[PDB]
Amino acid sequence: SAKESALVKLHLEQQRIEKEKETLKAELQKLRQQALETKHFIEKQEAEE
Amino acid sequence: SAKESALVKLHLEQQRIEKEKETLKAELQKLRQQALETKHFIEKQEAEE
Repeated sequence: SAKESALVKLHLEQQRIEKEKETLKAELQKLRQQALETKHFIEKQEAEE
Repeated sequence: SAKESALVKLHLEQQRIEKEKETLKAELQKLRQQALETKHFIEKQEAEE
């Protein structure tokens, strides 16, 4: 009974930490998009100046 | 014994995912700082032009 209860809690914890790492990857992709936005306006603006 | 073996396998799995999310958080902070630095440098060149 103790082993199966530990297995169930462990699986739920695994699913929670999987969801957290997926959210962190999504935030990384959004930050990459923001970084690229900043870079191209750097390039436009250096040409302008 | 079988339930204990499954328990330690999922222990290793959750430890791997935890190391992954720590690396993702570190990269997240590293990218956020670069995004903010680029942003205020945008503002600086735009004042110049």
